[PDB]
Amino acid sequence: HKCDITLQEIIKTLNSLTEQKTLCTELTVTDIFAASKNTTEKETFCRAATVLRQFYSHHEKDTRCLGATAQQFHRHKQLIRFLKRLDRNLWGLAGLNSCPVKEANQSTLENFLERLKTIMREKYSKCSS
Amino acid sequence: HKCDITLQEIIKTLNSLTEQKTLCTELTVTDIFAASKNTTEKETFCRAATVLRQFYSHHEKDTRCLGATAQQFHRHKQLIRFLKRLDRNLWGLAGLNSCPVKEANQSTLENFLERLKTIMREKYSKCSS
Repeated sequence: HKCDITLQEIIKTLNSLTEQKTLCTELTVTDIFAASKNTTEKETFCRAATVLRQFYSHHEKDTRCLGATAQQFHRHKQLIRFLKRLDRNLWGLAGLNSCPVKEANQSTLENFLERLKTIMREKYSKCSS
Repeated sequence: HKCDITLQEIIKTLNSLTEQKTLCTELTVTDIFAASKNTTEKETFCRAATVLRQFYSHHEKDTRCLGATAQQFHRHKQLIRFLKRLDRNLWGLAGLNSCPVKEANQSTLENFLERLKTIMREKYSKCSS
């Protein structure tokens, strides 16, 4: 769906995520953007979609993340709401469900998102520019 | 040359570069690691090799870079020595000379190098790990 508004949806959510830091946003994900190997737009998206289902699934209720304060619980709940909202959107654009995450280094989620954010602002320029 | 010591060569030079900041290391390069599209290890390397010949070639003698002080000229001269040393090494591993840099966003060189550094520490783990 190269140029659907789905991209803007992915984009407006990537900033709600990159704004709000939380306890867990320093946990790590397999840095799937550490290849050279190369994939195709569709699997980039499946691979990222995959990296994120893992994550939120493993940390929705992680003692290290839930928070103590009601500020903390709230940000956590938001973080997760948002990761599945991007998640939904990435698998929608993927339109493939096959995923062979292979890379090895890990990256904090915070950086993973920073990078999906760029790759995604770039798909966007290529759609108007 | 997937796993030749050429990788260690690329690696020991990527740190001499990421250590030393200079005036110019904030100039920009076409962020070739802003695709989804995907390429193959060989062209990743050609594309990066290409991005770097451009750069040093355009800034070896750039008034904004030469420096005023003898500390400044020295770092500049080093920066350039080093970019062609990585350059030589990337085109050697490439073993392709065809390059269609297409991406649009730009990234400071400093970040471009940060990222080549990772992709390269990862080729390395995959060669021993």
